[PDB]
Amino acid sequence: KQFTKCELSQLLKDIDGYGGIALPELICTMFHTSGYDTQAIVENDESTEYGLFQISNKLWCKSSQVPQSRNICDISCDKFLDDDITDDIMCAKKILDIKGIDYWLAHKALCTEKLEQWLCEKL
Ligand SMILES: [Ca+2]
Repeated sequence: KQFTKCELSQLLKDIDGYGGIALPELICTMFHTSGYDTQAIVENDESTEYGLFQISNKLWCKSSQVPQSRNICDISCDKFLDDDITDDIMCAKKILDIKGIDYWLAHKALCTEKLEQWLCEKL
């Protein structure tokens, strides 16, 4: 499923401030990383990242590609490729707790300016 900005804003409203991250910053982050697509798959050399939150099999979920993964979110990675982002959010919260926003942004200055652009203005 490909969400719109305003759709995700409604779904994610309650996570605003979690780990000290503002909603617009998170929406910005998701745009850059998955384009708001629940089915996004990015394959790297030694790991794959899945879904809206681009959750990696290296540490976070169980996949046959990386048998030794710690599987911190205690879930099969296929769960991050469906249309229900509930479990995705559960795992993203763990990521925010442990790694923070730099899991996604890697210490780059992305999503630091004009954050109001990421708000839903339509309703
Ligand atoms: Ca899911």
